[PDB]
Amino acid sequence: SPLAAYEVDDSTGYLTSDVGGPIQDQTSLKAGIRGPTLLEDFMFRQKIQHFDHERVPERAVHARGAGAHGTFTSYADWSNITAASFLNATGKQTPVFVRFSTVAGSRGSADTARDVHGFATRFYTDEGNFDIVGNNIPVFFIQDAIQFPDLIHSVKPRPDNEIPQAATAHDSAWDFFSQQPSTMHTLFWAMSGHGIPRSYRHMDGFGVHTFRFVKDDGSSKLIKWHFKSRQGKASLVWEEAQVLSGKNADFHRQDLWDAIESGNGPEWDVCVQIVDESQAQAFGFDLLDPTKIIPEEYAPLTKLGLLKLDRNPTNYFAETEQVMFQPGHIVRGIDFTEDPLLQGRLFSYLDTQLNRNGGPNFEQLPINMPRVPIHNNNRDGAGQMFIHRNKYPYTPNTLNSGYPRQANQNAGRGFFTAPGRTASGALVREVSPTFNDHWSQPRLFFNSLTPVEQQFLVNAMRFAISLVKSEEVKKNVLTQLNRVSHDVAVRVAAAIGLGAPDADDTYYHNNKTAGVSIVGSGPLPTIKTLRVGILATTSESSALDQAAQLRTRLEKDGLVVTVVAETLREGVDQTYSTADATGFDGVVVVDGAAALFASTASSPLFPTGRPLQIFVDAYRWGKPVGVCGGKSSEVLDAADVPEDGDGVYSEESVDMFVEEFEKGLATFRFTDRFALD
Amino acid sequence: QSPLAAYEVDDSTGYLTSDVGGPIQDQTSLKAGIRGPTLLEDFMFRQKIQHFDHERVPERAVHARGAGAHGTFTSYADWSNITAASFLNATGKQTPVFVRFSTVAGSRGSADTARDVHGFATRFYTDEGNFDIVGNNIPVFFIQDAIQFPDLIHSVKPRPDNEIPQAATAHDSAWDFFSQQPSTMHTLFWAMSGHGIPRSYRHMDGFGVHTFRFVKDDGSSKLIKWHFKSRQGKASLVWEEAQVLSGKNADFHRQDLWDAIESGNGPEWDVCVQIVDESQAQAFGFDLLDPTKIIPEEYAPLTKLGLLKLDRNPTNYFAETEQVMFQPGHIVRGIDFTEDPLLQGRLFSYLDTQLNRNGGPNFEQLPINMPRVPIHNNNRDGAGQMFIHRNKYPYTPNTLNSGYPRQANQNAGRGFFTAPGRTASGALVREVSPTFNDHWSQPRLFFNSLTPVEQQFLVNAMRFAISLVKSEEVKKNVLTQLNRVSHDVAVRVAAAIGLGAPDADDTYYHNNKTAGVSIVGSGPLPTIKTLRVGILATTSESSALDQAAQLRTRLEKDGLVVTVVAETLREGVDQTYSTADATGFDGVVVVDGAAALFASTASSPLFPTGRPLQIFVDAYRWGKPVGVCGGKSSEVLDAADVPEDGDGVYSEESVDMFVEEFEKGLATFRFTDRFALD
Amino acid sequence: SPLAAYEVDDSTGYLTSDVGGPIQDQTSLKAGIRGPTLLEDFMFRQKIQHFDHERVPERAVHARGAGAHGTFTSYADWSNITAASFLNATGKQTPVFVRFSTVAGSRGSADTARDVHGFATRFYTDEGNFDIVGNNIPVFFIQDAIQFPDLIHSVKPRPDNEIPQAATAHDSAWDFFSQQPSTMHTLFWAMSGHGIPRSYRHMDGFGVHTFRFVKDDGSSKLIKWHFKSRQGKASLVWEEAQVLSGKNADFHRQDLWDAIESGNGPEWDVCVQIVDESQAQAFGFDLLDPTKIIPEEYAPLTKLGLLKLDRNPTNYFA
Ligand code: HEM
Ligand code: HEM
Ligand code: HEM
Ligand SMILES: [Ca+2]
Ligand SMILES: [Ca+2]
Ligand SMILES: [Ca+2]
Ligand SMILES: [Ca+2]
Ligand SMILES: [Ca+2]
Ligand SMILES: [Ca+2]
Ligand SMILES: [Ca+2]
Repeated sequence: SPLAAYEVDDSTGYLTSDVGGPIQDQTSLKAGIRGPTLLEDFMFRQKIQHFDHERVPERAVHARGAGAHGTFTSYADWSNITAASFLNATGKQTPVFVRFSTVAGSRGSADTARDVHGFATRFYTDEGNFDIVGNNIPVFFIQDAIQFPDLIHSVKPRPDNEIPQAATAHDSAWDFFSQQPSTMHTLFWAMSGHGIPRSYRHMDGFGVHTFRFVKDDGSSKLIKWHFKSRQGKASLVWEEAQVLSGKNADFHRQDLWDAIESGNGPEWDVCVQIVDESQAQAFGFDLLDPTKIIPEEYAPLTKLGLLKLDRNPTNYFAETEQVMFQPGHIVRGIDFTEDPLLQGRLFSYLDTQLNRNGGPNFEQLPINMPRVPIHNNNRDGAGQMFIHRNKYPYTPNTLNSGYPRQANQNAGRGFFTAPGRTASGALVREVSPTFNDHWSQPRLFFNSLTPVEQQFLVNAMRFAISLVKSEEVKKNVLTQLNRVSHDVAVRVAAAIGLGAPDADDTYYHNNKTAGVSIVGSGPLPTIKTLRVGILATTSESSALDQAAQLRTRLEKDGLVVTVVAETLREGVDQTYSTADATGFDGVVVVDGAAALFASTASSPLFPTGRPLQIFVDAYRWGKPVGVCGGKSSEVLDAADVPEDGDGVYSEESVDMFVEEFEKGLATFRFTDRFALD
Repeated sequence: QSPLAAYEVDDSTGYLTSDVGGPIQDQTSLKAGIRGPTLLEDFMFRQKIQHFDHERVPERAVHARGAGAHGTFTSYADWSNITAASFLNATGKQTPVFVRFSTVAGSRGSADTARDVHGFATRFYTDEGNFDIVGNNIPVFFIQDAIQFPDLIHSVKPRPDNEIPQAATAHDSAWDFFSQQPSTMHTLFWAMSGHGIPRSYRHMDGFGVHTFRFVKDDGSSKLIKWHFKSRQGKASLVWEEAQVLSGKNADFHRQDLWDAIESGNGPEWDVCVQIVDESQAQAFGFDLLDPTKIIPEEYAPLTKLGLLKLDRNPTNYFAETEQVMFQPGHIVRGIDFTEDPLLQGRLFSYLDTQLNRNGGPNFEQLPINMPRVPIHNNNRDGAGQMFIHRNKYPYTPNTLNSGYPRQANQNAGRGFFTAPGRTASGALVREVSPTFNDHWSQPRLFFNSLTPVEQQFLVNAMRFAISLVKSEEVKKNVLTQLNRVSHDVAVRVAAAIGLGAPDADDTYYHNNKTAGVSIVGSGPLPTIKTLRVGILATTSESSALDQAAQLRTRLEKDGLVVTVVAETLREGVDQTYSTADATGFDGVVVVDGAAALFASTASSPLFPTGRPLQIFVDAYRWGKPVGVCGGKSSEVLDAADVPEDGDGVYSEESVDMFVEEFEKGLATFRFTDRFALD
Repeated sequence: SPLAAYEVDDSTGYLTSDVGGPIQDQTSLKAGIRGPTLLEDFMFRQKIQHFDHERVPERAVHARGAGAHGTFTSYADWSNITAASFLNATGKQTPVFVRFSTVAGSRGSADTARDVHGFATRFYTDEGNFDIVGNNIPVFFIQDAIQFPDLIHSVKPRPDNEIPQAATAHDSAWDFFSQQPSTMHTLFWAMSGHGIPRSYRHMDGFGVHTFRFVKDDGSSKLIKWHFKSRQGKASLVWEEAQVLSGKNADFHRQDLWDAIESGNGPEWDVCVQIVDESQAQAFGFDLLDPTKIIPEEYAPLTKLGLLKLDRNPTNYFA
């Protein structure tokens, strides 16, 4: 409804051309009933021309994504730290649109690739659109925007054959990573569970760069943006993510869409670290360096307000595909820093919309329009929608009484550059030596994961680097990993038949920081929307009765229940043929269905062994699993699952089963099922 | 104008903002120190300059030079008896219009008063969809098949090695094409007449050119020609006037239209048709599918359908005039195409060319292109998509959107439908109908139907144009074609270029004439409102200014645009001699108090030597009503070598008597006895 | 001939599609001799699509202009003041392309409007393309690039009716000039004969901005570019310019084209003023200010080499 003024209703009426002439569109005009098609058929040509021209260029990066409408609510009057109008009163509401994405894949690539993820937020503020174009990882691969095409060429498919679409699993990517050691920190994040988040709702957003908050009095503070998920942090496991990339390439957009439709619209606390201008070089690194975090121990998070996504788009193309974010969409109360990565982005996002939109009036697209008046002397250009009344669009003028008026620090609530900002020195294409430690923070991150988490990251690196054909690249990779951790280099090297180089302890240390572990972030604060697959059978009325009883008690607590059986009927959502363990956060077998789990079981209605495969996959990927009804050992023995296993449930009582199982869904993953080196 | 009103942006108050509503400045770049380099992070600089860098769109492939205005069409009757068309279905029914007038060959910025064919494109924003009649001021076209359009247009546009010259009809390639493609002769004769240099957009007619069909709700059809007949009357420039006006005021026609509308003198046309039976396609001595032919009015009279009035200027020229995208494909139920091969191919071109101009497929969403009725269709996405479509099942046939939108056809939904009587029979051919082969009779009919002096103006336009052709061989080929229309024309043209005309070839010669194609013959203007009177005065004689004031009052009440001219501006003086020229006026009056300025000793640092007399003598030589108000009128006329007995020369002591006579002169408009004949 | 590798010859042969299929292009394919045109007529659609898409956007400024090929010849080894390879040896030749232009008018506006004029030179150097994008007047209207759209909106036609095409003869232009006094120096040049030059060949070219010459040792000097006409300076008179705008809108492009075809290819001495970094504020104004000239009495011209235009284009558009 925030874009209701642009909506077109086709629930009634006769087909028209784009100029409102009623027409047909089902049969071409022909010279006789078996004749050739006539050039004078305007109905044909106008419809096919539109179809022919439907597609626009995909985004150069973050081509794969999904968006939703929502509201931002301020917790306070933040005048004391920023002039930003959207933050100036307790409870002040501002409409938002968010797009989540992967980075490397083209617009049809699977959601559950291993990748960095985007988290872009537009605030339609009463002083203009403000965009925070962030990622789910707080540090970037590179220290200077000029290097972005080198990064993205190296991670994107090899340009002779456009193979492979596995961003982190080919020679060219590891060549870049190993020759550009700045990459180590973001690389360690991408090789962790942060590279395969369970959903958009179960990851954070980060501005990455230091920005400024600027008060009306002109004073400034340095800030980092942190959008902290109220759903909690969760990952897939790789073995799961690969299958899910085939069974459901749309998994993350469907999870978000379903959460909003079910009234479970995801929430983030929008937070900042605030530090003084004097602390730019005080934390043992440069706040202008986007490869570095400020440990929460040095600067705590201040909660500014609530971000809630609660409305799906009406038309995906018009809203999600066409949304054009820019870090240059800035408001009074915010300013840039001399982060050489941020500095260059400001150019890129204004320029790239010419490519996507095919013309300069992209801010006039409904999704890009602000919610306040526009007063400027911008004119003409392809696709001009506005009819400007002012016939003297120049400053300075008298013929339009000197309107529009210049807005600045002192008049018209103008944007203004933080007036304490200076530059001094040579005009240089030189890197600050303050940027030169590429390895300490990667080690900080690694140090801050749990032992099983550390194993998962080593395993992601073993997987990816084992696919690199070049022996010289694999050696260069072990040289860089070794500068972060000798142990990581030895464990990765073991997988690929190379020796790790000798320990180089220059950057080694045992410092740790809170808030970067997924496994370590404890049970989820809510299980609403989590997916329970109930494996039943049509062959036993009592199996369906057990399933209906389990459904009622699970749905009461807001879980999404799928009853699976051989065929569809009342109370069965999916067939075994379409069901998979990647479809569920937990799997329950009703003991009336135990016959389906025998090695002997066979049906033309589903692939050999499908019922037991769903159970075994779910167990092996660490999910809560169990048998409800009391007769558990036929199913558990066929699955090779121990009855006494953590996150393995066997109860006769539906009530006791669900109370135990719901604890399992909160735990989310049972990490004792994964081997350690 | 719902879509146009909704998109209007008022900047009469407020602080400068970005396109996303963030208040900003735009006067100083952000720099690393007061004498420092400009910063990349200056988003205010880049958004403003990016917009500026992208302001321009491709000009139209043809008709690039033009001007537009809003108005209203009012039907005179319920025309159900001849057409299903909803805009014509009731007495007094009003439909908003937008019209764009144009030249053909010139680029943007080329002068209005080039010798050229002119566009007259009319959009009817009807209650059953937008209906465009994309016409010209000349009722016949150069060529008989749309596939030839790039050949014609390459030949008339500047030579592509050096892009010289801008003069469409005055270079080798144009005459090469005309002489090798004899279909061109009829349109060529029109463009070489006064129709090539109209006095204004308001003083020319509009023509559909092609035969179209009127289709009734019973499926029956008739063949029609569109004629928009000026209520201002037909009038031309003279060539030497046009050439000077091209330099003094390249915006003459757009300014004339703008000024007429602002003054409450919005131009009008009777929208008319010739209506003939399908059985008459080949009855009139030529093929109605041939766009090089008119139906003589003597064979098929004009029926007045309604009133076209232009009465509102655009708010933003670029957004409305430059972006308006006309299409003969914009047709409504009750109208149908014919198998005219020129029309047939147009239908493809205008849909395709808007992709070039707009840079994307959503050009019908621009406010000027939008309809005034709801749009229901399954067209989706594309660059610049401005709609948010609620229907998530945009396919036919569907159940998931309850089968909407519904198909519209002859039976239901007031669907467009092809005239059900239309058939095709025969081989699939790239062959020209032999019924199209007479390229010379109608050019001769047109030539025959002009007055003797009008024939001289046409001979003289060809003498001018053909004399600039460098190729002797192209000039000979031209005489060969002209000779097939009229031996006399070929003899008279040949004299100017030092060649002999070929021997008479009487195959296509005849003495038939037709009413309604002559300008010189069309009689006095039915109104003199908007016509321009230059009063030549002096600041050096209070009596000269009083005379000019008394004339101004007396002429302005009759709706004439009066310019008092003197050495310097003051109260009552609109213009200096320095900026004034005879091309700025329809009539020129000298007040006898100004007599002293019309001598040969003359001279002022405030205007070129001889300017005041040059304005009067140019006015006389170009056929305009000219006169002296005073009583020493005797004298000044002698200075100018202008005879007092002269038709359209005035000489009256009384202001009241001077004006009465002078105003008859303005209606006569041109005094053609001032032009030498062969 | 410097672009000979890209030339297409149609002095012989049979008509083909863009993919080399021999075709015809004079009659549409119809369902019978008096029939409607067929959609399957690919000869028609490929030809008319090309025609329909011939036009590109005109330049936002300097839309009206004309170009020619030529040669630049260095008079010396300029190592002493610049590392620039095209200046590194006596007699070193570099191909050039030059375009001359007005500023305000659209691409079919008369050459002889009163206006500033463009003089844009490309040196196709052995160390890359070097462009000097200059005007025939050495000073600009405005002191900051962010003001360009204000200047150009004010001098271009009024945007309600696109009237008038006379850059310097309407309210908005004079409103801008009177509110933005920086415009006075360029305005005086545009109101002199410099606003209506006799030809592109009878005007000079100016870089306008102070640039730097940088030696291979890293030392720098401040320079102004001055292209000095070997044909001499000449103007029209205004009344003449106005008539010529109607009688021959192509007058300057024709003058240039004819001079080249007659073997009178126009020449300029490419010159610089060279001053020290320390003199940025020494001449009574700031060298960073593009509304100011360095008087020749303060800094004489140095001749660097010869610019000669001697070859017309083959295809104007391309
Ligand atoms: C901190 C580093 C970065 C972050 C967090 C980031 C984030 C993002 C995100 C989230 C998107 C997708 C926005 C959407 O969903 O529509 C995006 C797109 C894009 N980014 Fe960045 N980015 C970063 C660095 C860069 C750099 C250094 C460049 C270029 C120099 C760049 C150029 C682009 C381009 C061209 C697009 C496509 C934008 C569009 O089509 O609208 N990014 N980025
Ligand atoms: C009876 C013959 C014709 C008439 C009366 C005619 C009339 C016109 C008019 C008045 C315009 C200007 C519309 C405006 O003001 O925006 C125009 C534009 C155009 N015409 Fe035609 N025309 C004719 C034949 C053709 C043919 C045969 C072709 C191509 C095969 C053609 C292609 C075009 C194109 C490409 C444009 C530019 C359209 C645009 O950019 O909107 N015309 N024509
Ligand atoms: C000393 C000041 C300037 C001079 C001498 C100058 C000169 C020129 C010339 C000669 C051209 C035409 C080049 C050609 O023949 O193709 C041109 C085009 C252009 N100028 Fe400038 N100019 C100046 C300042 C500016 C400024 C301040 C801006 C914008 C911030 C600007 C933007 C442009 C644009 C957009 C074009 C069209 C370029 C193209 O389409 O290729 N100019 N200028
Ligand atoms: Ca590779
Ligand atoms: Ca994990
Ligand atoms: Ca494009
Ligand atoms: Ca020629
Ligand atoms: Ca039909
Ligand atoms: Ca003005
Ligand atoms: Ca002079």
